[PDB]
Amino acid sequence: MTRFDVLTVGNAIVDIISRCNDQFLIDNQITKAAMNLIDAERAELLYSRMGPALEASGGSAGNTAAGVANLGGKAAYFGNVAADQLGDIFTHDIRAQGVHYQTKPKGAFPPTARSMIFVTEDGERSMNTYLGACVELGPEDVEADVVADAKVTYFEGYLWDPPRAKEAILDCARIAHQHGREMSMTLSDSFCVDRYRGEFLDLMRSGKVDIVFANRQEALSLYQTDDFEEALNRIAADCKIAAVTMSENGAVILKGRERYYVNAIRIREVVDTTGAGDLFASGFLYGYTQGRSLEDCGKLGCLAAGIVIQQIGPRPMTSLSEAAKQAGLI
Amino acid sequence: MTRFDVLTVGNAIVDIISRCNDQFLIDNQITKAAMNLIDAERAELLYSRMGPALEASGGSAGNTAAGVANLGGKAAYFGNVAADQLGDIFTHDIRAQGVHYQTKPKGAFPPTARSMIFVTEDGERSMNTYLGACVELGPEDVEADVVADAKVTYFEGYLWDPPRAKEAILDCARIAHQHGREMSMTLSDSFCVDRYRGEFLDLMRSGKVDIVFANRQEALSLYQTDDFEEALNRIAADCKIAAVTMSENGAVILKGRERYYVNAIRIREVVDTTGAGDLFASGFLYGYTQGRSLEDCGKLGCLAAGIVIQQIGPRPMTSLSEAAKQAGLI
Ligand SMILES: Nc1ncnc2c1ncn2[C@@H]1O[C@H](CO)[C@@H](O)[C@H]1O
Ligand SMILES: Nc1ncnc2c1ncn2[C@@H]1O[C@H](CO)[C@@H](O)[C@H]1O
Ligand SMILES: c1ccc2c(c1)[nH]c1cnccc12
Ligand SMILES: c1ccc2c(c1)[nH]c1cnccc12
Ligand SMILES: [K+]
Ligand SMILES: [K+]
Repeated sequence: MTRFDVLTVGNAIVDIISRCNDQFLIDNQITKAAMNLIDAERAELLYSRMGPALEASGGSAGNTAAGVANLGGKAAYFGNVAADQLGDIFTHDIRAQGVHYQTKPKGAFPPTARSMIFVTEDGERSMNTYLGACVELGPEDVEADVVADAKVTYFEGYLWDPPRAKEAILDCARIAHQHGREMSMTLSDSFCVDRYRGEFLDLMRSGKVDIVFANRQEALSLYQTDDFEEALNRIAADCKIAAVTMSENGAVILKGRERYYVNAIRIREVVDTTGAGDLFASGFLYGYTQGRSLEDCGKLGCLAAGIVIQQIGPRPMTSLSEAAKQAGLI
Repeated sequence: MTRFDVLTVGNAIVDIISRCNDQFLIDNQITKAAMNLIDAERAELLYSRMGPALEASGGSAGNTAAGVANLGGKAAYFGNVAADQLGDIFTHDIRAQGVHYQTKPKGAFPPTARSMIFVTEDGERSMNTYLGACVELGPEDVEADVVADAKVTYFEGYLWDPPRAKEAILDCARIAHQHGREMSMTLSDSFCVDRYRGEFLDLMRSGKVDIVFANRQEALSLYQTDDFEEALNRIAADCKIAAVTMSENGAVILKGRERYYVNAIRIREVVDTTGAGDLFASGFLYGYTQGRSLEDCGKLGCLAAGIVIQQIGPRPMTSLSEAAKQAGLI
């Protein structure tokens, strides 16, 4: 018996969420459905144009860790906040979900990362992220005991933007594999993949990553192709297990020559897609660390994702474990 | 043509919102449905026991001003935040709604007020408020030109808790009545009324307040009676106009011997009662300053209240003006 099912590592972010029209994205040159990196000046600018907002703890890997705990798994998280009110919110929210979170802030400046997330009428989300204190995440923040005692260590593609986070990730990979654990990543965003395409391929091909998460857009970007079938064939060749999501078209889990397709749950209405991919990973990884079939992992992932997209905010406010029990996924 | 329809004055607060069971309230000695003042030590203690939360700009009068702007009226707000991240959120949200808000922070400590609001399964909300920078609001924060140029100046009973806010209110009353405007207050909370019963009665009887807002519990507390008919008779004798809310039983507007009963709107589900009274005031006062009948003012209030209780958070995220037009209140 270990200490953790899943350790996640990512950019520790508080979300600032508002509804907007499609014209707002165009007028502000915000790339729809993407993670748009912004500096401090642009952050003030966009905020000044944003309507009344709601704040909620975010960060892709943070959301995933929270989702694992919610389901009943044992989660830990590495991510750097500042010693400020946003950092205190982030710290409270993830710990309150029962995620082990011990990353120490290094002062108040730069301040805690925030992402201004604009949700259009179709429920799509477009994020505008000032990384702030995230740029300080480094090897010093790896709790080696936690990596050793975690069945899976999962991290964001997004970690390739700050300068030193990749160094922590390579340390994690070493420790995890020396202790017989597995490493997992998400490709995070199609433009993120475009920035670090060769780096991500090498992580998979070198065996530093055992399990990869992608959506259709990320898979297409990875191989710079318009052929989804090609992308699936190539991603299966590059990593031991790939979990590929296709929004309303469900998901497909790849392992060698095996493909396992899973239906998407039918939705009342899509309120806010923020966190869908993150909570797919929560469901998948919770299932995987419980020894479940790859199809059942995919099912648990789709259930979590379906729930999160029917609420405002990236972390389900309801019990995922109760939802899983009702679904016979238990 | 004057600059503002409604000026409101209150405690400038950011809400920290979480769902709990009724046992949580009992275990923590939290008075259900009430505003519970807390010190910094208790605030840290309650937060440590609170689940994952979402944050949203609050403050009773702040919500009311936001509501008036949403409906399409011209609003201003007086309230003191700190120069910190929470005060920046508060400043942004209220201004983003189109409310004039120019109260200057005086420093970073005490920090911006926050209220931990626990929503039980029945949708009732129980608030736990550390006043922080609110204690600094005083005469120096009265923008005399704004008072002079506002049709109605409305304020919270809650302002009697901090030490100097009442002095600002007395100055407001003087400037308002010198310029032929009207003053309004809400009784805020039944325990607030119990703390300041004689002071509140004197505000009404002296004519410093022209229009009073109360719910049933507040009206009963004011006269220390179990007889609601007595409370209505007495409140009508003590102020020019009283607007008394009765939750699912609608509202009654009183003027001398005139009484106007208004029905509650039909609702899907009570998600979170936070802000109901605030937004009743928004609807009523928007109507009042547009020269609408007292019955139509009550209708506009019940519409606004009904909308806010079907969402999480105290400020409607949808267009109240659109809703009013759809309801045939225009
Ligand atoms: N650069 C980034 N790194 C990690 N997560 C991010 C980034 N930008 C936005 N997010 C998070 O993505 C989550 C949705 O997947 C949001 O909660 C938001 O907090
Ligand atoms: N002491 C207080 N004074 C003014 N407003 C308050 C107080 N405590 C809580 N509130 C606000 O009451 C609003 C709901 O009516 C909430 O948004 C909360 O912010
Ligand atoms: C960002 C997002 C997607 C893409 C990209 C950059 N470059 C590509 C080249 N080919 C296909 C997709 C992409
Ligand atoms: C708080 C809330 C309600 C009340 C109170 C204090 N004192 C009362 C005396 N009589 C009736 C109600 C009350
Ligand atoms: K969501
Ligand atoms: K509400």
